[PDB]
This record gives sequence, structure tokens and C-alpha cells, in this order.
Amino acid sequence: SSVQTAATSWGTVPSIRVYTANNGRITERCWDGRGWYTGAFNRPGRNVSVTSWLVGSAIHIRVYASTGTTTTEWCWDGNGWTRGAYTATN
Amino acid sequence: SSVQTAATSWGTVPSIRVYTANNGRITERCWDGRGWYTGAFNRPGRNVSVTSWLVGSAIHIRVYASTGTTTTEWCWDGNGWTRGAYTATN
Amino acid sequence: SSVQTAATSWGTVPSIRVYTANNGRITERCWDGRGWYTGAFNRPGRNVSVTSWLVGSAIHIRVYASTGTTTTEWCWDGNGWTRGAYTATN
Repeated sequence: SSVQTAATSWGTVPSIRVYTANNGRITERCWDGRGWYTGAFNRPGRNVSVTSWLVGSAIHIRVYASTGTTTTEWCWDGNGWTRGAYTATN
Repeated sequence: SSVQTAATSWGTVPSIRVYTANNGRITERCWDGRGWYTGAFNRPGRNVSVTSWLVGSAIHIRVYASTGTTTTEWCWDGNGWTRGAYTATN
Repeated sequence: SSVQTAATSWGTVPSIRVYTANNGRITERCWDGRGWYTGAFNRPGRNVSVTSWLVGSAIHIRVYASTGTTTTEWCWDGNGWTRGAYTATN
């Protein structure tokens, strides 16, 4: 009945990332203190959650994107989005 | 099939804020270590997410409230809730 | 149309907890740097949110689990999951 969103932030500027699931895809909007812009993250899904943490100055992001079938973890560790080891069951 | 919630916390007391979307509106319940109370935040919406960060002692909160139409960012920076610059597309 | 998830993380390893609402129950998957494993948390619900904070080295987690009827707060403070004081209305 609406879009579904997830948000994380870090530092004191701050940086913010808002993930939105809408019409079958999850997209990303970014704030680094200078205006909102569209981020590189783009994956299929109907539901999203996110968490992040800093290691010094470097941000690490984990996005849990769920399609009708599968929850996939996507990792940002400074050099592109990569598939994470997360599984719902083992 | 249920209410939808979003939560954030800060400090070591801690302070907690739980946002609940139910029956067309998003309301807020607050913990500052002395019992739960109803907060000032009250906006239309079916989906909510939240993030927050501290600048020293001062809390800054961003709530992303999504109606059927629109995702609106609401800002708490110590002196009331204000509309944020967030847009889903530019 | 999909599962619904919520995530939190802490420290620099880090530790991550991903809560998934699916088929009437909320379950937990855990990362402590050595592989994903199933956590002790298991409660009824259709929607979940989570927040956590550290007090020194000790993690404190709050999970807001919502069934069709009720939002219940579940607390992890180092010695099992316990019912929290949270209420949606007072």
C-alpha cells in the first residue's frame, strides 16, 4: 500500500543512506551533507533492511534485500557492492 | 496484517524512540529511562523508517514516513519536527 | 509478498543480528565474525524492528515484534531474552 524504506547514518556531517523498495526494486538515495543523490545500490526486492558501522573513517554497509523467494545480503566496504555470506538457514 | 514499526536509540541510559505506522498514521513512543511516553511526532503514513546520530550530547533524528503517494523526511534537531530536504528522485 | 527483516550491528568485528518475520514467526540469524548461525530469539510476529547499544563491551538489544494484535518489546541484556516494559499506548 506504499513504498517500504530503510535508513542508516554515520559520522557527524552526517552521511545518510535511505533504501526504498518500490515496484520490484530497491534503490538508494544518499546524503553526504551537500544534497541528495542517487546511489549505486540497485537490486531486486520487496523488503529492505540495513545496518552499518565505521572502522575508523571507513564505512561498512550491509543491506538485506528480500525478493519473494530469497533474502540476499549486499556489502559495501569501500569498493563496490558485493554479495555477502548471509543465509537465512544453514 | 499488523502494525509496522521502526526503532532508534542513543546514549547509555539509553534513549529509545519507537515509531509505529497503524491505521493511516505514524506515532511515536519514547523511553528516556523513566517510563514510556507518547512523543510529539505524528504524521500520516503506512511505512516508517528512522535513523539518528549524536553531535556531542544533542540528538538528531530523521524519520522517513511513506504514505501511499510520497516519502517525506521529518527532522528532529532539538527544536521541533521540521520537513527535510529528502526526495526520492531528482 | 516477501519476508520482512530488521538488522543491527555493533563493535568493529562487527557483530550483526538479522531478524526475519516469515510464516507467523520472527527468527534471528547471527554473525560474530565466524560464520552465520541461528540465534536464540524466536517469537510470534509479522513485523519486526530492532535497535541496540553498547555499555562498554556489553550489548543491549531491543526487538519490537508485532503480531496482528500486539507489539511486544523483547530485551537482550546478556542473560536471555526478557519481556520489556514497552506499550503502544498508556
